[PDB]
Amino acid sequence: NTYVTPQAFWNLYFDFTGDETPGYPKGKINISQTLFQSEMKKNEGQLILFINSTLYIYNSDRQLKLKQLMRTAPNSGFTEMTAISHIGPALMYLAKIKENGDASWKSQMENLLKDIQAVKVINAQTPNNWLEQVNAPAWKPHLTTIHNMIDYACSMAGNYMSDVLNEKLSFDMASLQNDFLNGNKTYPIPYNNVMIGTFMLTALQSMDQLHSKISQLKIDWPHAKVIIRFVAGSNVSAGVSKGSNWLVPFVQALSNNKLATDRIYITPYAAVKPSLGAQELTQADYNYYNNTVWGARHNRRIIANEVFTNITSIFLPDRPAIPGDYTYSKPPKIEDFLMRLKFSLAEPTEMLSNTVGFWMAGELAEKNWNYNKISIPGITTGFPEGISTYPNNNPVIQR
Amino acid sequence: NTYVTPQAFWNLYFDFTGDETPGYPKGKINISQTLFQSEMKKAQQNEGQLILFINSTLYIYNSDRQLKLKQLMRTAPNSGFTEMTAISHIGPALMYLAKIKENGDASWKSQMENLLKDIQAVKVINAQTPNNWLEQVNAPAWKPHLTTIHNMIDYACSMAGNYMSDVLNEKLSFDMASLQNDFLNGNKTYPIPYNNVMIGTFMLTALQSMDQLHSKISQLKIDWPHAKVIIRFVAGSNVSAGVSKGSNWLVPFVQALSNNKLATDRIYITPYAAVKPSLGAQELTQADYNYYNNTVWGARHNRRIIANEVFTNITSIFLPDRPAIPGDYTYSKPPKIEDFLMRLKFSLAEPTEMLSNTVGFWMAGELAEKNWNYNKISIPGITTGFPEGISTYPNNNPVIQR
Ligand SMILES: [Cl-]
Ligand SMILES: [Cl-]
Ligand SMILES: [Cl-]
Repeated sequence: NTYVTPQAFWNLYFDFTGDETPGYPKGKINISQTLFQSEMKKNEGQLILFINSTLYIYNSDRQLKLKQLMRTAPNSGFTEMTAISHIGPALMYLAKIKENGDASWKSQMENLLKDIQAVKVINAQTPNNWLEQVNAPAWKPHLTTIHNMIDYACSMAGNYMSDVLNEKLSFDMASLQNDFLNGNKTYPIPYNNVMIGTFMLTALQSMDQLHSKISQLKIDWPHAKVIIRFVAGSNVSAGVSKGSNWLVPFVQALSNNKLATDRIYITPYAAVKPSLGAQELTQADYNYYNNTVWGARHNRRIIANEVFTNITSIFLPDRPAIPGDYTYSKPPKIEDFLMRLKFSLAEPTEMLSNTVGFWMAGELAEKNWNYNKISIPGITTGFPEGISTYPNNNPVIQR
Repeated sequence: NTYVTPQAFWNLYFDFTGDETPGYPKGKINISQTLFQSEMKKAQQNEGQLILFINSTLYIYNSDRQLKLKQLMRTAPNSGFTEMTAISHIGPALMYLAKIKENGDASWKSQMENLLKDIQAVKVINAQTPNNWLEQVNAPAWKPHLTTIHNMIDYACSMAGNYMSDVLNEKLSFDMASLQNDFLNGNKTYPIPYNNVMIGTFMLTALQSMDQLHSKISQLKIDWPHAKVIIRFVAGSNVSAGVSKGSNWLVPFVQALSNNKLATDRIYITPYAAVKPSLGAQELTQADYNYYNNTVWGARHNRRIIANEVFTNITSIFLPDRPAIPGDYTYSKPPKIEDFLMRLKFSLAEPTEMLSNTVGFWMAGELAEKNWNYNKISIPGITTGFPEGISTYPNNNPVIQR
């Protein structure tokens, strides 16, 4: 076919849109561009940008106020906390490896037990205990509990693995759940509680570090502009909707609910501009995020509602309240977070941090970031009836 | 701080995960890797076609990394897209001009003068005979309604043109409210609302785009139960839309193509997937193929399998899809034009939505019901939805008086 679109059609097309497309006529200012420039002419806020793994905060004068990496610090206690948490999933994986008839489960569990014994010893080191050296102010009220818990965890998991390898217990998905994950006569606090406790401390550390930094900027929250284009490493399908990104309730918490949720836009296809991260954003890069990205989403919402008043408005629901959410259950159950962990792993839309992210953001908001008043499931709450905290003197690992 | 994580903790950490992370000890086989290895003796394989909606184009690649199909789902050159979208966009353009005026920017007058000039040029080119653009464009799905389509663009130009003329000649007021009452809802001279032109034009755009793909994909041998669908589709500058299945009509459209033989869990919306260099080439590089097939598609699918097969002691959660709303095929068996207007308002206000969601969900369902036979389908804003007393768009429409 030799058919060619008449020029009159392109001229009319380019009158409203196409300004970012190659082929757009050089020199033209279309109706969309006029709109995002008219808004500027006739108290402008901060630009909060979660782009990839970094946070960027820029003021009205295009000056950098904060550049923070969302990546976990080497002195945060993340690796330490996560290593203990992962003992549950590791044992689950080993039960599956056994079911598939792969004998490597025995050698992997032997090494896992050996490495847990080395952790028990290092955790018991005094003075200059690793826990006293970690940068986590929010944990300070519970340092003794955190110590006893890692000790309890190593003792429980170690002696459980020992019993499996010495054939005192059976090994399968069912046995693992009843003999270890749910607890036993010697170790009555379920390992399920240790998994949730450790995750919770990791969420609390991450959120406390961010609140400490963002608080010192004295942001005028009612006028803030929030852009979320956050990528969780290789999870290219997660946190692209507000119900599946705990950064949304977390930012609300930071603002003390003074920032309207409609001022928060998840823009996964927004460009990563060249001057992003510089002390000064270029006017072109600033106008891009402020007007082209944030402004366009905000203006469309206003124009549609102000012009189409004769057309009935549709409202779609948010995702339902599910286990792990702050409001779902009070007090929360440990099983609630286990359910959320499974859901977060299976669902492409979810991040593993959603397991506790939504809960901890709500708790910190409710308790106004006061460490002495917050409850931490798996650390301060969720103990079996009759138990108040993790025991101090725990049996040695018998190999 | 001089703090160093104790080695015992790293050793324990690396026993289960970290195999993809830099810093992972050379030679180690962790528990995740053993599970992966053991499951392979018994996960995701190499067979099945890669169906990739990346930016504006659909790419289909076979197991042998060979290109089977490359089609633009929007902005296809000389396809009726630009022509039809240009007319659809007159409504939003005028809405934007009303806001520019409210903000006290006088540039609305010069932008409207030019908009009116360009609508007059389109009216004339649309009236050309013989060799009318509509008779030349490869749009076989439109063939049953060519006369109606012609009269509608003529009507649209005449209505919008004379409306803008009246505003600039101060015969009418111009604001959000006035625009709705005097133009979008219709007027004494032009009784068919411009709202109907917006639905009609959007409908034809959806129909053309979906028909062109069906014609191309039909000629291919696709093993739908084993297909691997990746959606990283971007509706131009709308950087926040179609990032969830309920806000992307490509999801039901692909289900329709598969004749519901493709499982919805095999469809992943991956907005952060990279646009690889050999994408669009006759042959995808082994690195680029392994990226989309294993790094992108495979990992999402493997995590469903790991959760269900390994976390069997944890109760599963089910979340329903979004409810049916006006503009969905499943919503109203005979659809009302009011439904599409409601969906147009919703699509334009909500950052999660694309304007193509106004009709996309409906047209995918209608086409599927009639087994893609466009001679059997009804088209709201073209064949139906006219004000009481009107059957179609008028033929002789007043000239644009500047
Ligand atoms: Cl980054
Ligand atoms: Cl539908
Ligand atoms: Cl009708």
